[PDB]
Amino acid sequence: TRKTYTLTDYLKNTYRLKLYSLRWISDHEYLYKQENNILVFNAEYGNSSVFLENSTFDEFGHSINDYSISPDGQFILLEYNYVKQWRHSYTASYDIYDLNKRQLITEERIPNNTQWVTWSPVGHKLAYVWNNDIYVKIEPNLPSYRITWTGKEDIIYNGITDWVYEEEVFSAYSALWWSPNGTFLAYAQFNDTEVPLIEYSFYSDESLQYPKTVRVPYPKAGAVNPTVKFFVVNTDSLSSVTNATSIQITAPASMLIGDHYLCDVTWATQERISLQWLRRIQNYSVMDICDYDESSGRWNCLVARQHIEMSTTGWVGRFRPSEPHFTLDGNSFYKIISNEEGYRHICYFQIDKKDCTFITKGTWEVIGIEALTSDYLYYISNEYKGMPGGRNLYKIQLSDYTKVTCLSCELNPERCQYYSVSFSKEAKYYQLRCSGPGLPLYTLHSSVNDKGLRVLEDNSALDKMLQNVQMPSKKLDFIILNETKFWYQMILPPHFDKSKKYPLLLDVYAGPCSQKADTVFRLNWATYLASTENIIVASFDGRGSGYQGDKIMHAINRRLGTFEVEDQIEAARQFSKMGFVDNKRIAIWGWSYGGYVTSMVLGSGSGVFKCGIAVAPVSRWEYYDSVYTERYMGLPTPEDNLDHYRNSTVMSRAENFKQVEYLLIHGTADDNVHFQQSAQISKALVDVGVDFQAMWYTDEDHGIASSTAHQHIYTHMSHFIKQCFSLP
Amino acid sequence: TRKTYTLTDYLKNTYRLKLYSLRWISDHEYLYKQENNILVFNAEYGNSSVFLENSTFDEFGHSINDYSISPDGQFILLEYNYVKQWRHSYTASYDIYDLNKRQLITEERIPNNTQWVTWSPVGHKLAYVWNNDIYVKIEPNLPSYRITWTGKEDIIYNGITDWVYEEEVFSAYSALWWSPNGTFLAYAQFNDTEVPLIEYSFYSDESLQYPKTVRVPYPKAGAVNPTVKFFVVNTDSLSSVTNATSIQITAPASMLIGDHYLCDVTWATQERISLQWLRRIQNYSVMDICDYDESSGRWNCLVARQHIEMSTTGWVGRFRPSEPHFTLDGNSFYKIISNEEGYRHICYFQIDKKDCTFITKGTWEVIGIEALTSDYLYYISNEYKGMPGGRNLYKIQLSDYTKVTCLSCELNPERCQYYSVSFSKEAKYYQLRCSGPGLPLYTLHSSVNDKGLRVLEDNSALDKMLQNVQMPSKKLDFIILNETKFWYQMILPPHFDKSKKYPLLLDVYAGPCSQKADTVFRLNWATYLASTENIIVASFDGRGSGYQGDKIMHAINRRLGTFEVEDQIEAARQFSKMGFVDNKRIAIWGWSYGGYVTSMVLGSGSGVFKCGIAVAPVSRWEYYDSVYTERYMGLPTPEDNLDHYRNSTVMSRAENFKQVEYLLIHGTADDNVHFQQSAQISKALVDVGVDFQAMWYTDEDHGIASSTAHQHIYTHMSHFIKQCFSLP
Ligand SMILES: *[C@](O)(c1nnc(C(C)(C)C)o1)[C@@H]1C[C@H](F)CN1C(=O)CNC(C)(C)CO
Ligand SMILES: *[C@](O)(c1nnc(C(C)(C)C)o1)[C@@H]1C[C@H](F)CN1C(=O)CNC(C)(C)CO
Repeated sequence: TRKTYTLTDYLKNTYRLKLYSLRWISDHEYLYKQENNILVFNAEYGNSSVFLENSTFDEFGHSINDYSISPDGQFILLEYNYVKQWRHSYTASYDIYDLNKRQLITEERIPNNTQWVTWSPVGHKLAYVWNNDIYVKIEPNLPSYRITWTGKEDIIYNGITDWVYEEEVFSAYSALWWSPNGTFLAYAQFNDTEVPLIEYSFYSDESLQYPKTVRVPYPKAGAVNPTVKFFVVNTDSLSSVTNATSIQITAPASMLIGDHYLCDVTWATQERISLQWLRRIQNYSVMDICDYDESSGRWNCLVARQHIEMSTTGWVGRFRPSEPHFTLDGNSFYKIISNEEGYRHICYFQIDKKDCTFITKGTWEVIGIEALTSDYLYYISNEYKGMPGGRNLYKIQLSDYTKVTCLSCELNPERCQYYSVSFSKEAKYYQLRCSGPGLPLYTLHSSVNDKGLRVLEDNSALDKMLQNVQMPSKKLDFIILNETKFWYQMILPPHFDKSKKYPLLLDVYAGPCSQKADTVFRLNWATYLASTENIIVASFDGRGSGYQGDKIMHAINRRLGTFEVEDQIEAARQFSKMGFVDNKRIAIWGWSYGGYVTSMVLGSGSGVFKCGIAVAPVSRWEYYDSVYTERYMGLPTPEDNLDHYRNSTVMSRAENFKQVEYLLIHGTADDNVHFQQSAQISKALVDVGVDFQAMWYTDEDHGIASSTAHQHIYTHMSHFIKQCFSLP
Repeated sequence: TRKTYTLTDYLKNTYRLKLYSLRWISDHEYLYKQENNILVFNAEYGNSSVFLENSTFDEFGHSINDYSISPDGQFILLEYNYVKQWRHSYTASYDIYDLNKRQLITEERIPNNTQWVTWSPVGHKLAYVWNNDIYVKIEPNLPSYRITWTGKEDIIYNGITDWVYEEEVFSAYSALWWSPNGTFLAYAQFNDTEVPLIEYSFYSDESLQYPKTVRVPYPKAGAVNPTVKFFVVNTDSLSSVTNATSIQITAPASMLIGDHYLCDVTWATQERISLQWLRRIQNYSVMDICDYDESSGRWNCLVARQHIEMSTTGWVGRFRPSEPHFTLDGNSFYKIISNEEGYRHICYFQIDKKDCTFITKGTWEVIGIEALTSDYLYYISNEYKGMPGGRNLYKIQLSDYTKVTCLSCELNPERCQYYSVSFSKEAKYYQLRCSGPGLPLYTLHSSVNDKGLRVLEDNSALDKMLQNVQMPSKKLDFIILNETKFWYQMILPPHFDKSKKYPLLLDVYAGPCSQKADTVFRLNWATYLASTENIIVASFDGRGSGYQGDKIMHAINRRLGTFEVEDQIEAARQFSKMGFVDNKRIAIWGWSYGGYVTSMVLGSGSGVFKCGIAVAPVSRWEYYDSVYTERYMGLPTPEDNLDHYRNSTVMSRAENFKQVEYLLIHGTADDNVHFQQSAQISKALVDVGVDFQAMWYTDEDHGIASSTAHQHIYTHMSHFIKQCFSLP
């Protein structure tokens, strides 16, 4: 009777989920765009004003990609001519509009092709990288002090990371951290010189007579890693006549003995900074706290203020040693680390005392520290109801670690179980982002007493619509293995009738510290598979997953492609027997790492899976980047972990692919997971004689995100599924 | 009740077709392998002795790829460590074995990596190329004299051709030529300095961590072509003076005005040589005839011995100007050219007279000249029975051109309609090679009387096995269009019932001067398709095809992607009318040029075809080599033929693929028809949202000939056809 959620309704967005993005400018005011017109809001009463009429640059001349208003607000950065690079980088052109004299500054502007630009944390100082060199501008109109002169495309990187640091280390192109008030501009420096390059044809338009060869400095497992350096410079003291002096802050002694990385930078006080260094063998990292010696002009870091973070069960941190959170005075910070039972809780640190006193504990973890006042530390965790897939805001009274208060748990247990937050300047007010299991709910709150000012968004619209369409249902339950529970979720169809046999598709990622089984609400391909194709889509976080302790997450240390593969199978099998699933119709697909698990599984021999799609998979580990791979796999050497590197390969299981219908997809311009990886699978599948399906995607990346290529890649996949499950 | 000719039978070569490849080493003795051991047959009697016992090179310690015995029968060149490259090029290791002292020359040895070798056509001189440089050896066991010191990788080629000459002109790697008695050594030299480079990647073996990039000098339509220079060195005068000297021969100035190519190099006497020059605009070529001047020491080419050959309807020659065959005294030659009617025939030339005289004429074409003795000239043509898809040896008397005898026609008329021959050194003997339409037959004959000596291979053994298998039949008739008849051929299933409707797969090539319709017996994929899946398989030689006159071949000059396409469709429409063709099941599939027409045909919007397959097709002409693309397309400039270039891509007919089922397949290391070509097709379909089937082939070339891939590509295609025709 009622329509179902169709693939068309997905690739098109017939049903758009409402958000509420606001940016706190003061400790009680945030900006919010509404109808291209940016308004300013008073978090208390909720009144607002037209900060910037949507018509202001009604004849700017260019399409304005994005805007950043200077800390004090006396200016508003203007981004255009945007051109995406990797996951976080891009080059764009800017323009600064003096929000006072209503003038689009013109004397001395930011060069075209600017790699990254940033205001100071206070006032209106700008900082930007162009041609790999850092430039500073005290005034929007005044020329700019070229801080560095080593910039040289693909070799030296000042203030911007390289391929590897941007992806696997700083999840950002940027690499320069202003100081609190904007006196010191710190910045990292990367020298890719002896780093091997990955090279791939790019075919551009249809007119490019000869395909171009994209060549990026990218280190693969065991390769030659990029070098790094940290410098700091006083922005207040820069001669227009002379060249800045950036004072280097060398890495420690245990860190310089071998290949290393700069894993995290954080300012403590207007004169103190803390640096965390990670060893190429990522089970050891050291945080330095450098103070500024007014006299010497240099920066000193008293080893008696040095701290160590290591691991005997695996690597350090979740994906990287967590960042610290200093007190106002800077004599102590709070930092998330794993206790002696393998969980990650919050630890209290005296900058010059060797031991840290955890303020939380239990068989749950801390997702992240979100706010630190003098009486409270607010954080997000999955403590509530013992479900690792739900997150909630809490606050612990710094003066009495037993007076914890969950500010979100009971807000609406039915609709909400997964929270995210935003705190204004001095954590005066805060917005709670409820993203599931029910439709998203955005609400603003105040710290003084945790009173719920008002509701900013409730997707009522969406809601009203979705009641005319048979949406699927979700079940988050679990299974006990070895007395340990591993969670899973199933997207069930409408009218799901347990007296029947529904084919099932296992949705897998199964990477390290991943979590595919949670409480969030989603409008995705599966919503369609479940709703229109009556296909149960599962997902399972088994040995390997995170947010549940090291015993599980580290379970795969050095053994990638083992237990997490075997555990996917297990759940399947177990599912395979629940009466409502048709064990002659069980598929499994994956993207990225999932594609890798999807592949390793289809090549397992389990005869549990009929078919399977692997998108942008990883064939073997020696083909991936160093930082990620080695973190979990170690070094590709006989003296280290070559056998498992060699054992972990998809290729060596090619012949087992004979008992499964398989589909391979990759985007020829993938800079993350090289086409080279699938390209290597298929050749192996051809030499053993297994027939299978394949499809490449010209010039698409690890995202196959271009619109047309997106609608096409799903349209192709569904067809592959329906054919496998024999659906009309 | 007998089994059919199955797909496996095709891939596994179960029904082996025999043959008899021999190499004349004299006027009465030829060499043949006969169970691993070169024998020496005597044509006059057939008796025979072991020339090279198979168990000779047993303790060699390498797998020999081929042997080359020196003209005098005094040595033998063992070739090993074979390493292919392009169509014909390849690199190897060599070793000479002194047949007489039955020993293996160990001093002054041929360099590993020799790109080319060649015995002098008399005695035992050796000239090999190694590192783009020529080297001569008067004695197998003495040092080499270097002939050229300009050799340089990917820049200057001496004695070997670059990519475009190796494929589109000479059809061979070797770019040197020995004089009749091997006193001189002529050789072309190529300079691809400013020739762009095609850059594709080669993933290698699974152990290659980083993908290699193949970069090769390749001139695409319109781009910068490689220039050429010709020289001749006297090999006998190397032992007396110092360094060697090479006398250069420069192309006539009618060529020097612009870009030009060297298309032919034919020695006429001991001191007379002909060269043929074609202009980048291949519709006008010239032939210089050059003598060796003993008093100047240089090569003199009298302009009065200059011959022009041009076409006003198209280009010159089938693919390139045909070659001459001089009479002993090198004062006159015979050469196939296009008469006044437009048919290719043997004209008679007096080196210093500009008008030649045809010695054959009519509405058929002489295929090639096979031998020229003092009394007769021998040629192959498709005259017999006015069947163009035919081939027969003919004899013409030089004293009386009215006295023509067809030496093969009536030998066995039902079994043999496609001949090919191999004359002895002076033409005293010859071997005819029946290639169909019955099973291939090889006989031997005496020239003096044209009486058949004996039978070499009659494939009786294969004929027995086949009695016990459902083989498909072949019909070769024609249809009529605009008064002109266009020949076709169908492969028909066993027990073909013209009262039934059979599904039809159109096999196509359509390239200019292509002949897909003929009387040749073959055991290929179609065999299986007709013998196992009861699918009628046809091919059509329409406008553009050759061997029927320039009025049919030159029909598409400057207009590729039109007539030959519009026609292939009509033929489908002609076939369906016949009444045993399932209009609902008609598919087309090509490869290379064919692949291009297949693709054009499905976007045609002709609603004629259901599904189709295009292996390694050309998508647009500007992505293809200049020598070939420009020969039928002109130059992609607006002053020339740009309009039709842009007006004949597959990419623009993307929206029309919606009405059919596509399947694009391409090797990723296709140096000939780059991957670039399908990657632009897919991207063009994906952009209009057209679903299709793809399948790439890691490191396969334009021949996807890898044993496993060969078996893979055909198995995968088989399935596509099956479902396309839901047989199953
Ligand atoms: C792959 O797993 C990948 N790419 N993006 C993603 C998610 C997390 C699904 C968005 O997964 C790819 C292949 C390896 F498995 C690791 N990897 C990465 O992209 C690594 N990148 C992050 C997101 C883990 C951190 O840079
Ligand atoms: C394509 O036609 C091709 N390559 N090999 C072959 C056959 C003869 C089927 C084995 O077809 C390809 C694309 C263009 F049509 C031209 N071309 C060539 O390889 C070059 N054409 C020749 C064969 C006339 C010269 O090498």
